[PDB]
Amino acid sequence: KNIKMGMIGLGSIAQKAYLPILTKSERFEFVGAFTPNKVKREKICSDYRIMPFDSIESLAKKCDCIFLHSSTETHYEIIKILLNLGVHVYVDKPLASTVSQGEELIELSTKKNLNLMVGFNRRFCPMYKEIKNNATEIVSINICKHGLNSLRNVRFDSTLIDDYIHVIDTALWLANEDVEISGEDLFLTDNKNLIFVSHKLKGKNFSINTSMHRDSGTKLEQVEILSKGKIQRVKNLNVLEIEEGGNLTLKQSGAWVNILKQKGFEDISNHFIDCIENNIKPAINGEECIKAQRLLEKIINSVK
Amino acid sequence: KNIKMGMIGLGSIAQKAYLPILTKSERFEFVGAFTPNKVKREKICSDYRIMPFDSIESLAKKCDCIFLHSSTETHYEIIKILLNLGVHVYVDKPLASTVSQGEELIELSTKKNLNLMVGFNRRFCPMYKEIKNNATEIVSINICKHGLNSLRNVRFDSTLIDDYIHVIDTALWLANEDVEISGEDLFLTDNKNLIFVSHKLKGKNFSINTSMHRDSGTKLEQVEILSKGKIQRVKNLNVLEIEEGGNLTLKQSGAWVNILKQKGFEDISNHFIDCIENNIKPAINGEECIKAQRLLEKIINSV
Amino acid sequence: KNIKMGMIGLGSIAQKAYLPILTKSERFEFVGAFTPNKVKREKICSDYRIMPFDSIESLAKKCDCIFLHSSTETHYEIIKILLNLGVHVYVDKPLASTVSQGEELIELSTKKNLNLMVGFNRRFCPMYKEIKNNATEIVSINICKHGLNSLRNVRFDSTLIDDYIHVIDTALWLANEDVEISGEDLFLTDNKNLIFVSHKLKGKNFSINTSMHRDSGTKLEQVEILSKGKIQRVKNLNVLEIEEGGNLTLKQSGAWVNILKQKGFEDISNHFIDCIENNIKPAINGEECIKAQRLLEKIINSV
Amino acid sequence: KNIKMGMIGLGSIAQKAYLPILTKSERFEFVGAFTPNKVKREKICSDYRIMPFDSIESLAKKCDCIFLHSSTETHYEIIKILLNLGVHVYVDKPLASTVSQGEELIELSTKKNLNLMVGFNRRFCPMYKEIKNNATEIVSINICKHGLNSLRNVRFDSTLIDDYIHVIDTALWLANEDVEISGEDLFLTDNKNLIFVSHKLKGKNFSINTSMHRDSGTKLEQVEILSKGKIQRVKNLNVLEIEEGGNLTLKQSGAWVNILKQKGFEDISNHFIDCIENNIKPAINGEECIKAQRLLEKIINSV
Ligand SMILES: [Cl-]
Ligand SMILES: [Cl-]
Ligand SMILES: [Cl-]
Ligand SMILES: [Cl-]
Ligand SMILES: [Cl-]
Ligand SMILES: [Cl-]
Ligand SMILES: [Cl-]
Ligand SMILES: [Cl-]
Ligand SMILES: [Cl-]
Ligand SMILES: [Cl-]
Ligand SMILES: [Cl-]
Ligand SMILES: [Cl-]
Ligand SMILES: [Cl-]
Repeated sequence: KNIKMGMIGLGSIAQKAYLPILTKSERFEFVGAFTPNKVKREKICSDYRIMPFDSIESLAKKCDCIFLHSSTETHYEIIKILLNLGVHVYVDKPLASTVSQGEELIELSTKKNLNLMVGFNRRFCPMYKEIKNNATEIVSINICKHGLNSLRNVRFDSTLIDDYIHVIDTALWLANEDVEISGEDLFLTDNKNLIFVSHKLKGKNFSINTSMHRDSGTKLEQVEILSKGKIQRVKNLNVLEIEEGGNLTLKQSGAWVNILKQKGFEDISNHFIDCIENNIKPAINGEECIKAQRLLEKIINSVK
Repeated sequence: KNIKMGMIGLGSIAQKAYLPILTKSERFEFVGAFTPNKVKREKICSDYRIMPFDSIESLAKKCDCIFLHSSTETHYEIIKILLNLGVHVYVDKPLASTVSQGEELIELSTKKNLNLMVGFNRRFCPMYKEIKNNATEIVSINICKHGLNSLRNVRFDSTLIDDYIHVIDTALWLANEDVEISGEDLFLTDNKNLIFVSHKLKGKNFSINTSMHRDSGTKLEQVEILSKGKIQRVKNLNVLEIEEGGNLTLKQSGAWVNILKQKGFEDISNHFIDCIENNIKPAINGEECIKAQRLLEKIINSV
Repeated sequence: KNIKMGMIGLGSIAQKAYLPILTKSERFEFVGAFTPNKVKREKICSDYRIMPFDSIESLAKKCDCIFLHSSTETHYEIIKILLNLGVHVYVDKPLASTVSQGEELIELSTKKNLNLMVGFNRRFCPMYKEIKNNATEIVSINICKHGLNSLRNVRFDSTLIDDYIHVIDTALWLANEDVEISGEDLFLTDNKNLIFVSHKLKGKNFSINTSMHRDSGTKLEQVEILSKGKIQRVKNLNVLEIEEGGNLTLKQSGAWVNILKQKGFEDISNHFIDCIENNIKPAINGEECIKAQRLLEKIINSV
Repeated sequence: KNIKMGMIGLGSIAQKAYLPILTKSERFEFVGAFTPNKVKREKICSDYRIMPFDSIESLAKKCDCIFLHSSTETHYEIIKILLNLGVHVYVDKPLASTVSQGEELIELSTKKNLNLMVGFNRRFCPMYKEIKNNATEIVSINICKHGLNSLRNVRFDSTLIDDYIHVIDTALWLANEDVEISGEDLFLTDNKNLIFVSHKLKGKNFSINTSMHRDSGTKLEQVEILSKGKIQRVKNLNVLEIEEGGNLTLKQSGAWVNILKQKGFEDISNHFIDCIENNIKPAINGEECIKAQRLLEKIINSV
């Protein structure tokens, strides 16, 4: 086929969120894959009948684009190599360890006329798109993402950039207007691990209330939009509730809608490829790749 | 019995929230009732076999205490008459139209050694008390009270002290620590009617996010408490949800639990009577009667 | 007032399901009440400012109608006394200990030109009426009534005619067509206490599956109607669910709808009085009073 | 690897329910696939980097086992060919168009020492297994499978064998004791298409109520087990509800549990392979492959 794709990084995220969709290779040729651990590389590639490659460079030279699912700290150096070898790059969030590094990569991509897209899957979550499209005259939005036994020994800034970024990015995508921080809770363990974080993001027309508790009673995600005559909620990316006219209407995801379709991974990955096919840029480009991260760096830097 | 009770105001609130409880008069004598419309007064009194009285003063002279369910604007003048006649008073929120008037009434009640209690029923809502009792190491609380087609043709300030006051009072009762306003949204119609209001009330240990949308998709009230290892929610004062260990547990109010018991009206009314019997003040006394309203006046003054 | 009403039997059901309605005596004069236990009689009457009476007969002579809430075995001779004294009678289910005794009472009421009504409140449950009214082209109905720790040390037949009768009556009311019983499950303890009962009631156009588990994991009731393009459910008489077009829509009872209104007690009691006022027979009259009981007698006799 | 697997039939079921799991070929070599339409064959094989084969026979000769996802009417002829070529066979339900044919195929598999397994995935549904394993002293089971706009332009017997068979198979698996039909509803269109079917299956200890409405308000599947002190329900194979001690606990499938794991397809497919690896017959073999179909044939013949 026209488009040749490779994958770099065959870790748990690649295995559960990307491989299951991309290995049904309908709109591209799956040229090969690389991961540093040779044993794991050969086993995964064998399972899917994909050609294993011995390096980032050898794979990139045979591809038009790469799905990169490596650790955040390796993004900057790997993406610089890939862009210089002329391949489009899809990478999991965040783009790079710092926004400054991200800005450098963005400029390199535009110089090379290549798409550098960050995997904010929630922007492609079908039910999130539905409530966004159907909301008019919004008065408030609430977004939360809580975890069960999710309290670990990593500094809070890592957790913010790695996970809270999804909450902030979804907020900014829904706001579709400039916002300012008007409230913050940030609770840390004695050893500086994240317990709870919350913000109020104020826009001209409404505010967004974002919240993440790492030591909650369940793993939950919810977006709730309050608008004229209506409440819309999407729970765990896959149940849609609408309160209107004094009734609560509940819609489930279809019985045969796979979980990657539900969460937006299917559509975001296919969109990345489609944009290459049609010589256009995905909406997640440029400042869109780093605006949530920029806000988080400001929050992180305000911590005395 | 030892305690003689009378009721002033026999309108919708009295009929739905108080009379269904107080007319089964187990702990007091229901001496009589008054409301200005004579036909309505005699009809409601006849319905319940209660003696109708022709004035506030005539009724008060025969009672030890009065349940007052009149319009907010009439609270100040009526309560002054009642306290000066030596009767304890229970009144629906808010105490009076202004905090100043409330302060005056509180002072008068202290001078006369009488109980003046404001009807913040949510502090006696059984499920609210349950979640408050069982939460430890709280990180956040969210409280909302939304309405369907509930835009009112009155200035926003009236709607805040009449209705949002429940949200604010419940927040302060749950906080059990000082709080500061750290965020606000106040959206009004062109005629200055309330559409939406929200605040963040920040305490040292956690914050409370409050909200009220008057033009929502349903009538709903919810308190949600996020604490270490747990989420607790009470919906419409009568369904309790707990999320713990990755599962959700749902408890309904018992099949024969009456709605006034569910909402706290039964317990708050009984508590008022019990405090008279025991010669003590209810917890909703003094500054507790007006602390939520004080916060609302700061909001109103800022517009 | 034109209509004089009295109440006989002031037990737990009278206290929770009838007195809270009837003591707001809008459409009738509450003349008095009698119950065999004098101490209880006087306490309850004092609480509601009702006149206590010394006997069934002394009360009946001062009334046009009586709400009777006595034990099933006492219904027959009491009702005979009341109808012979010219009083309309509302009674809790079942009418009498046996269907042939009920048939006699019905004929006596006819001879005396009086109404004799049995308290099948579910026929007046607002949400049950709503789903009945909106269902067309029904293919199946499921009705269940389960209890938590509801095993009682009484013979199964008593539980069937005192509680399962509500399930059967609701089924027959929803069927509105002849049905034939089949597919019986009847599980009893060694001591012959009811554990579980179920039936399939087959009509020409659809069947109704009825069940009742007395040692379940919760107290619940549900009516579910499957029809063309639709599922309707009412849970615990107060939540209405509709599945149509691939969506579930849930409607709760209004925030101020009292539980007796929810369950049909309010409307059934008011219906009894209205029918007296307008000189007509209530919905539940004649064979409607005993049709469910007749089916249960056939069931009990087949064991 | 040791086990060589091929797939015959690359239609909608293969694509949604099998290929997504089997193409991650961890425990076998995916040797190739065949489907009659060459264009579709080459597209799907290209998508997954699998070798396309031009016939059933050429593929079978290179495999140890075959997953067969062809139309019911072709099962008998294809399965005879495969068993005679020495390949183990996994096929979607039902085994063949008739029980006579199925019995022949089973006997043929025994003669050739090969496994012939029918794809009753619900027996491997994790939540179904959980409730089955946790139920004791069952008093009743209800199973339904309803559809939205699911009326099919085929005779009812086809729909019973193709779809209601899941309901009946799950019932017999949960019963684990002999049952007798104690009730039946069967409603058809003028052209003899299935609208609604229901049965009561009576066992010594409890009954199972099965139903399927093809013109309902939503697509729904539910298994509910009533037992001593407990109600357990599994909805759409992926939400578990337990009612116990008067409260309802709800457990969702894990956020990263894929839908084929949820529905039992993953586990049934892996079990088929594991049994080949261990020289054992899988759970669903012999009479288990046709037990549900046998009951349906009796139902169909009784019409
Ligand atoms: Cl690796
Ligand atoms: Cl689907
Ligand atoms: Cl976008
Ligand atoms: Cl008045
Ligand atoms: Cl109760
Ligand atoms: Cl009530
Ligand atoms: Cl008594
Ligand atoms: Cl209401
Ligand atoms: Cl009727
Ligand atoms: Cl084909
Ligand atoms: Cl279980
Ligand atoms: Cl998971
Ligand atoms: Cl999936």
